[PDB]
Amino acid sequence: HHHHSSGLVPRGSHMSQPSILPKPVSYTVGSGQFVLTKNASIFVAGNNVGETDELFNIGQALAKKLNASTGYTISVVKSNQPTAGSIYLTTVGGNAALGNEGYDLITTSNQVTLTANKPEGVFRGNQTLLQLLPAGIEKNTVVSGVQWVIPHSNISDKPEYEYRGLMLDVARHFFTVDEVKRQIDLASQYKINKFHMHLSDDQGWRIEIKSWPDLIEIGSKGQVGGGPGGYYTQEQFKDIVSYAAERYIEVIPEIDMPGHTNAALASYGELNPDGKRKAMRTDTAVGYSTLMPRAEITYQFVEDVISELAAISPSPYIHLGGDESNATSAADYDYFFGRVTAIANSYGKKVVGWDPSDTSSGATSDSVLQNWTCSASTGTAAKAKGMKVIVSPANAYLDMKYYSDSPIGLQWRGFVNTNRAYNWDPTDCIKGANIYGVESTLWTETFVTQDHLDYMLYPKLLSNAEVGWTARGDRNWDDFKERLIEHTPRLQNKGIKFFADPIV
Ligand SMILES: CC1=N[C@@H]2[C@@H](O)[C@@H](O)[C@@H](CO)O[C@@H]2S1
Repeated sequence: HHHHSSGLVPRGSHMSQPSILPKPVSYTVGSGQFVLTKNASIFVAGNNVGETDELFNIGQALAKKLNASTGYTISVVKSNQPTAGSIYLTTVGGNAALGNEGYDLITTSNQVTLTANKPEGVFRGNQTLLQLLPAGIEKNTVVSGVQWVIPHSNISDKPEYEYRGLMLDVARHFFTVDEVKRQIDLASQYKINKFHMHLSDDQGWRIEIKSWPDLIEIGSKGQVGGGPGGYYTQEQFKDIVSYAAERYIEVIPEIDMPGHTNAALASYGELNPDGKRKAMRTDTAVGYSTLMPRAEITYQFVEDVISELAAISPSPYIHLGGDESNATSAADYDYFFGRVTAIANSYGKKVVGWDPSDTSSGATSDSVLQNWTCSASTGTAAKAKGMKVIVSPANAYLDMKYYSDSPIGLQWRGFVNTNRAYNWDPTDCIKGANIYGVESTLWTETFVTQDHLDYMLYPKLLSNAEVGWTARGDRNWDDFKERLIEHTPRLQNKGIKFFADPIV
């Protein structure tokens, strides 16, 4: 038999017809179609009144999306007696083998029925439902001249990995609450279920800490390149968390330590050996900054930050970073990371950290390694300690240029086009580990605007999202590529300023 790899498309990027992404476990089409009309209602039914109430909220979210493009006013009804032309969302009799995020979605001529184990699975299934309707449905304004049909069809689905995340760096360049909400919203439509906020680094500190107010008053006032910066009040952070929660997305906040700490060091002189504030940094260098590993003030500072962040962050996880501590000795890093892990645990939080943080003698089996290096020896400690691992290889470093000539992006992990972002498996990055999942990382050294974020995340994130969701045996670039071409109008309709990748 004959095989080949994909080259660029001759003559440029290519960028009744559903466009499901990620690919679901099964999808069959039968004869006939359901028509969504102005008289349609969404019926919801759970196993008890509490669950029905949660489903009702999910139903309202769905109705909102449908109404924006159809111009209809679909409303939601708590009833297990749906009428012809209804969408029906239920958790009664879910197939347990599909787990918390799984669902069946069956469309007949008279009814769309989504059957899940949990409200969360109804939400994920609703993302598929939106992809079964014609392109145009994802418009934010009313679309005319399109019949709102769904083919008679049967889908069963569930994720391969539990953790399927996106990280946004808001330290290097700041993005507004609206901008962040939008990225969370867009990601949610592709079954991304985790959002990691990189809230602090050398060039900026982005979260209000009431006990150390100069973190904002001084530390938030810039960013890479000398723009004005910005920050989230604790109320704004809670608002982001709440917005993500409506989409069954866990928010994991990161305060990077002991390295990548210049913004803190520029805010409080007492955090430095000479007692003087550091000058703020607006360049893109890394690895030079450190907290004082052997000063108690450092641990008081960390505790105050953790105390305030834990109070406003319901995720059982806090990310404490631990990357590129090149100004911290191995011995001091081991000690520091163990101490701050003990502090986080005292505040009821489990710690996530970049490699090599798993090597700290203070880690526990509840700690999580974010494995970015993906080398033969990375996460040896994590594996021995029974720690879950989140993988972020080059293929998930979405800040990398698509190509040599990309106008934005970095290239220290090489180039990452849409094909590279697809053609990998988590088991490639680490062997013999409990792989919790995947996280796509959008660092922002070179991204200033929302358009830059869109360009780099789309279509790259779509590839990563499928790697997290779809089983490896069902993934195939030639298949995905053609599906992505089909999906293109939907990206346009959502107002996403994606890159028309010539490999698609
Ligand atoms: C673990 C991370 N540490 C660094 C980040 O702060 C960014 O500079 C990123 C850019 O790709 O590079 C490395 S990867």
